[PDB]
Amino acid sequence: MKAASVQTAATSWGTVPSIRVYTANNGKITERCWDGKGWYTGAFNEPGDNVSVTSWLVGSAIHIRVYASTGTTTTEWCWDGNGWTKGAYTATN
Amino acid sequence: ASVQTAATSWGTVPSIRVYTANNGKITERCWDGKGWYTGAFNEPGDNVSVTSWLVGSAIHIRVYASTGTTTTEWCWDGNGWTKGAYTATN
Amino acid sequence: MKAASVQTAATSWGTVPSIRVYTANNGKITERCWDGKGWYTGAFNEPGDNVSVTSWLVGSAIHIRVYASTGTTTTEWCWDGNGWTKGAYTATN
Ligand SMILES: O=S(=O)(O)c1cc2c(O)c(c1)Cc1cc(S(=O)(=O)O)cc(c1O)Cc1cc(S(=O)(=O)O)cc(c1O)Cc1cc(S(=O)(=O)O)cc(c1O)C2
Ligand SMILES: O=S(=O)(O)c1cc2c(O)c(c1)Cc1cc(S(=O)(=O)O)cc(c1O)Cc1cc(S(=O)(=O)O)cc(c1O)Cc1cc(S(=O)(=O)O)cc(c1O)C2
Ligand SMILES: OC[C@@]1(O)OC[C@@H](O)[C@@H](O)[C@@H]1O
Ligand SMILES: OC[C@@]1(O)OC[C@@H](O)[C@@H](O)[C@@H]1O
Ligand SMILES: OC[C@@]1(O)OC[C@@H](O)[C@@H](O)[C@@H]1O
Ligand SMILES: OC[C@@]1(O)OC[C@@H](O)[C@@H](O)[C@@H]1O
Ligand SMILES: OC[C@@]1(O)OC[C@@H](O)[C@@H](O)[C@@H]1O
Ligand SMILES: OC[C@@]1(O)OC[C@@H](O)[C@@H](O)[C@@H]1O
Repeated sequence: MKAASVQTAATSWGTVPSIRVYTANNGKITERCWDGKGWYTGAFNEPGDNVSVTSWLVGSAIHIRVYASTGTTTTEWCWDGNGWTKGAYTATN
Repeated sequence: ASVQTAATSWGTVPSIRVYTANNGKITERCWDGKGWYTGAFNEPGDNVSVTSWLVGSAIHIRVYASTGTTTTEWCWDGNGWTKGAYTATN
Repeated sequence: MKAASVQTAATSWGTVPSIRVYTANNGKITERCWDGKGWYTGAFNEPGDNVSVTSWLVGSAIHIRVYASTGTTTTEWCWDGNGWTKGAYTATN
């Protein structure tokens, strides 16, 4: 397809800080990461036309949730330290 | 091309709120650590963003619902959703 | 064509609180601000069809990152206490 304009979502944590920026582009969401020393590409790569994100700390451990939507189906993807796993989020859109 | 979403979270449980704009209406799904359920937020909007903050242990949520060039702010402050003072000149 | 629905992004900090709302409208992003005493127009004004935002505190100092996208080009804008400056962010494409 052709990407008219991409759509991003962003989250951050700590004081360095760490930042994650998710970009929905041509039905694919990819991730860019900053941990204080340059931007690099993250492991998140899942389908989606629209993305939102939230994150929180448990102690010094980061937890990230990415809500990826295509059509009326939103899939939650979870980062809890050991790879991206599909979460329990469901909606009836 | 799809529904549009916005998400916020608070605490360490955590609580999460996910807002979805679909065909002109924004609805809300909630996580408080024990399963997803539908929340009380239901207002018009084609586009949505959200932010939230804690005062002590109390949560305050602001949802920015946009239709055309008009953005309406909706406020949760512990007892129902009320319209906020936000305006813009778009 | 009639102007399509605007797209917004929001961040907040502290307990007053301070809130910043960014609106992408007809290719331009503007900013509205709240710090407890009425909404007002902020200094941020840059091109973009899409906007996302994140912010974090270092002590009392707020740091804001706005991701403004036009086409497939995302520009990061940085607030670190004294004016907006362009950040190092580049995307995968
Ligand atoms: O159905 S698709 O999404 O695959 C599609 C592919 C192409 C298309 O040309 C179009 C759709 C139609 C079309 C849409 C738009 S938009 O909806 O406003 O984005 C714009 C154009 C257009 O032909 C005009 C146009 C603009 C530009 S740009 O100003 O540089 O972004 C480039 C092109 C355009 O045709 C060339 C072009 C690039 C691309 S690329 O995949 O982005 O390289 C695909 C297609 C192209 O015609 C080939
Ligand atoms: O096609 S739409 O469903 O978006 C539509 C909604 C409304 C409409 O009145 C029209 C279309 C017709 C219309 C078309 C055009 S044109 O296509 O650009 O020539 C222009 C107008 C118009 O009413 C005039 C107009 C423009 C604008 S602005 O471009 O955003 O400044 C706003 C309005 C206009 O009447 C007010 C308005 C707002 C809204 S909103 O969605 O609540 O913001 C809906 C409708 C409105 O008429 C109600
Ligand atoms: O250190 C990089 C990384 O592991 O950080 C956590 C998540 O953002 C992952 O997708 C990403 O690859
Ligand atoms: O650990 C994963 C999980 O339980 O985290 C909290 C929520 O995001 C849930 O939807 C998700 O499945
Ligand atoms: O526990 C559910 C609830 O009361 O939480 C706070 C707000 O998100 C409300 O819309 C929602 O119904
Ligand atoms: O208590 C509601 C309110 O004052 O909260 C702070 C801002 O969100 C204002 O727009 C809003 O009217
Ligand atoms: O007090 C307003 C202001 O300085 O707050 C920080 C940034 O949001 C600036 O763009 C904005 O003008
Ligand atoms: O001080 C600016 C900067 O270094 O802050 C951290 C990241 O946002 C970088 O992209 C950015 O250039």
